[PDB]
Amino acid sequence: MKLIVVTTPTFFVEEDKIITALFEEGLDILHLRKPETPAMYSERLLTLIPEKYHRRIVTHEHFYLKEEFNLMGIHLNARNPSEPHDYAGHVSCSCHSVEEVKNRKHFYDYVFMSPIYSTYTAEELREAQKAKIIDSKVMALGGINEDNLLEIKDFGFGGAVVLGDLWNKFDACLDQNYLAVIEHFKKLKKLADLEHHH
Repeated sequence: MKLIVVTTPTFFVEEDKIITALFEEGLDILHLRKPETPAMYSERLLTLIPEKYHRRIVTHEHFYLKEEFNLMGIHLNARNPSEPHDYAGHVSCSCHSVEEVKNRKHFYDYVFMSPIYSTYTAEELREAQKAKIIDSKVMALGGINEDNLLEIKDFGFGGAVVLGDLWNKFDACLDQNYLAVIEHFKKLKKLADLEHHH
C-alpha cells in the first residue's frame, strides 16, 4: 500500500534536503501542510526540491501553488475548504467517520480517514472493510507507526499517512544528520511494500 508523509506544520533548515532524500527512497506522496504561513516560504521549499518530484506533492495551503509549481493537487481543509474557481486536478480531503468516507470518497481522488489511533473500533473497521467502504482510495491517518503499520494494510487501506512517527526522529541543531529519519522511512516502506501478512 502507498505510504504518504505529511510535512511538519513549520518550516526548518535542511527540510528540503530531507524531503528530497525521502523522494529518492521512493516516497509515494508528500502532503505539504504549513498552517497559516506566508506563501513565500512554500515557494522557497518547492524551488529547492527537484522539479521531477513536484507531481508527488499535494498542498494544504495556497492552492495557486498547484499550477505554479506543477504540484500533484490539493487537499481541502478547514482553513482552505474549497478548490480554486475552475480548478482541474487531484483533489483530496479528510473524513472522520465510516459514514463520511462512505458518502464522500467517490467525490475525491482519495480521502484520509482519522483518527485511526481514537474514535473507531477494530471490529467496525473490519465491517467497513468488507462493505468495500474502505479501499485503495482511503488513506489511514492518526497514530500510525512501525508497530501498527501492518495492521492497517490488513484493513484494506489503500495507504497509510504518517507525520510525527517520522519527523520526530530529527531534532534540528541537536542531531548531526538526518539518517535516523531516512533509515526509519525505509523501514516503514519495507513494511508497506511487504505483501505477505496472511
